Amino acid sequence: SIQAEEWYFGKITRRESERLLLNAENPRGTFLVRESETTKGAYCLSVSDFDNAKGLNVKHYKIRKLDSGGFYITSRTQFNSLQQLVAYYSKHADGLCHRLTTVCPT
Ligand SMILES: CC(=O)N[C@@H](Cc1ccc(C(F)(F)P(=O)(O)O)cc1)C(=O)N[C@H]1CCCCN(Cc2ccc(-c3ccccc3)cc2)C1=O
Repeated sequence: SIQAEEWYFGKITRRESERLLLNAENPRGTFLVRESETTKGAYCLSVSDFDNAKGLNVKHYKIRKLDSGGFYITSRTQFNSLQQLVAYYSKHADGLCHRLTTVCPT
């Protein structure tokens, strides 16, 4: 159950996810997963980042879910569950701004 996951924030807005992530104490990779505001059945992985060019900022990655079962950001790399997707991206940065580190504070 994804709703049992502490990083699953469910139905919160894009602006709200940014308010939470734009916290000075958040190191790179702080994250949360929420429902998409516009695509039914899609989710969004919101991630905090930091660099000297942009400073603290947030990136949003759409996560697709196939009725055939897979969850993925890129169709080339799919997972059997949202939980497995989160675990993979906590170890590999791949095309993300940073690997996922810890759940966002509220
Ligand atoms: C308005 C906005 O923020 N759009 C996002 C895409 C986006 C659009 C819709 C939503 C949503 F539906 F959930 P919402 O409720 O907010 O409407 C979330 C994310 C975006 O453009 N992000 C960038 C985020 C930074 C990377 C560049 N890129 C393309 C890309 C390139 C590579 C990969 C990738 C990731 C991991 C592994 C391999 C490749 C993913 C996206 C993106 O999509």
